[PDB]
Amino acid sequence: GTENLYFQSMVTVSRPTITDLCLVTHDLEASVEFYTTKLGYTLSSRMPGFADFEGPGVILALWDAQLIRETTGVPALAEEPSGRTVMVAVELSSPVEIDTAYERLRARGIEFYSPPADYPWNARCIYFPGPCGEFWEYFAWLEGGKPGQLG
Amino acid sequence: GTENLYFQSMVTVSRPTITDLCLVTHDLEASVEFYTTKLGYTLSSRMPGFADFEGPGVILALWDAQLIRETTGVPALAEEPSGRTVMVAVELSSPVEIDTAYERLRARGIEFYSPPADYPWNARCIYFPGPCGEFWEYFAWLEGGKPGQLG
Repeated sequence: GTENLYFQSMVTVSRPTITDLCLVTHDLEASVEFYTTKLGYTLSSRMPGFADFEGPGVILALWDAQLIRETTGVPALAEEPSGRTVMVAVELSSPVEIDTAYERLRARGIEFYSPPADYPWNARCIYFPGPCGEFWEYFAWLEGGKPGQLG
Repeated sequence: GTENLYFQSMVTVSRPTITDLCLVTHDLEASVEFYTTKLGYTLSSRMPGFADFEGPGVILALWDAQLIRETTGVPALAEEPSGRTVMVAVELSSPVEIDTAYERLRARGIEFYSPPADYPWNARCIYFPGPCGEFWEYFAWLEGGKPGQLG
């Protein structure tokens, strides 16, 4: 009984809490320009080849690929990727808000892969590329909410 | 005065709130195995070529590259990337906790680029690749805290 309590303690894997999402850039200043002027992020800090933005929530950051290689030895992508590498998703509170966001973002020069549409996973979504190989999704659940939830 | 209040309303860019981080995978089941068994994430939902994990905080998700292309037209990377494409960062509460996390993770088969070290940006960090082109950073600030903060 006591040994079991010890066993349970030792084998539990504690899940980490992601605090910062750091995109790999090849042109920091152009990236900073995009997230600030197009998406409304505010600069919080700067270091060599690095900038990040204010919270709340996950901290969005940018770090030059060459600097990552040189300072950490992590082999960050040498050049701009040949396709999209990661997705950053923003849940909105209603499908109709998606169309509003689309028009505001499009007016600021955001280029979308398609106009707003309903998708087979029960969400209304829009998708756009950012300058660090990522794409962004704004989504809102249609009636019935999120499908596929496990029980 | 009234016109100015209207102007300020219209030109403010509202910053989005990232709710989900979705990695692009080429082998969903192997990815699911990594995040669950090595990092302690728990499955929350599944859809075709898709799985995500339980909160709190940002929701970690995985989505097959081929399915993204087919269902959204977003040109997700065709194959495994030639280098690291994005960084997921986990802030810990002290430098000494970094060395503890390193030993626990290493014991579970996480492969690190280097053992724990102090870096020139005033943090003690460890870095490891994941199966979706990303790498992970666990970091904790040394005495004096985060450098480069803007005023």
